[PDB]
Amino acid sequence: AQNPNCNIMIFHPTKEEFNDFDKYIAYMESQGAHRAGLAKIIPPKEWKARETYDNISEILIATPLQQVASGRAGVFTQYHKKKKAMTVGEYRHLANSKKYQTPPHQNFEDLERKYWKNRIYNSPIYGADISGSLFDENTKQWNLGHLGTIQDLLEKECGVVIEGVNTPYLYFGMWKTTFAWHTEDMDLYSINYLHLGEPKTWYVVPPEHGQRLERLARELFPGSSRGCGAFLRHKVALISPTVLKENGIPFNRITQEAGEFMVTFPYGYHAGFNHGFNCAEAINFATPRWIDYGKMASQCSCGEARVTFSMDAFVRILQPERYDLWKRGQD
Ligand SMILES: O=C(O)CNC(=O)C(=O)O
Ligand SMILES: [Mg+2]
Ligand code: NI
Ligand SMILES: [Zn+2]
Repeated sequence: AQNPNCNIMIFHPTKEEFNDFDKYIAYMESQGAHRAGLAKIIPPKEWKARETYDNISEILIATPLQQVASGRAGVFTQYHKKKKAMTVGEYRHLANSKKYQTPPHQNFEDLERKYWKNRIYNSPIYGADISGSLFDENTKQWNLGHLGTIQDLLEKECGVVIEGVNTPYLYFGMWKTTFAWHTEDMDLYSINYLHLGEPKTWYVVPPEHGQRLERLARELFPGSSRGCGAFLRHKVALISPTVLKENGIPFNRITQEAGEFMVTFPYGYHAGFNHGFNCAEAINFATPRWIDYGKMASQCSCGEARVTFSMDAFVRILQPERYDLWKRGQD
């Protein structure tokens, strides 16, 4: 078995290997990359996502989210307070202000220490989940707006034609902006490209051990667990590496820098934080190997997780028993 300790693997495809996206994902899995839940892909040196980032300041962040924490430093939830609209140029200036800017630090490890010590005492503002793309239309390789769609994959594998669309999302971050522990909708893959700015640190639990993280989360968030049998779908809970180590949960960590891709694999729980002002683009995707994970994915039916239009068909076709209850949650 390849990669039996479930380490995060880093790949350096050549420009020739960067042509065929599906083939390269299947290659990475042949080497065991999926066992970690997360992989890094460094693009060939010839490749670029677009020519420059000099003209992005007028993108609108219609609903910036202030991430307010509750709990203790290593075990907390966050809620998202909606703020007034602002442009990316306005948000960049805010991220760089004395109130929000990255503190002085020695290296990524010192910054990580500072994040876990101090995150809860601040409420950073995240421009998350903005439909759109920063890939030039002429970028032919690993263009996250030109991937094969999940609906087309389901149709190719299973023969059923379904409604729905699959488009990318932009994320504008600042110091301490946080992504809570989650797997993707329907335990899909994700791919995330860091277009510009400061790094993003990731934590990940191997898919084969995801239920260990879930059992810890039920212990640590006991009211949330009684409220919903899949409350991590709410994407609000944080657990630090120190707490994971104290409870024996297998995980790994890695820092993504500008110009790098990350792939999350089906049922790979992940969480993390931004180091400073940045912009990432991400989208979900599927392969043949995903289908079985989609059939088994948990679902939130309490009403909190409220998701996209396109998830309807995935539930309806892959999980017809759960369909009725899940749809009641969505309505
Ligand atoms: O970058 C972020 O805030 C969160 N991204 C992801 O969870 C992802 O790409 O799957
Ligand atoms: Mg602009
Ligand atoms: Ni994710
Ligand atoms: Zn729920």
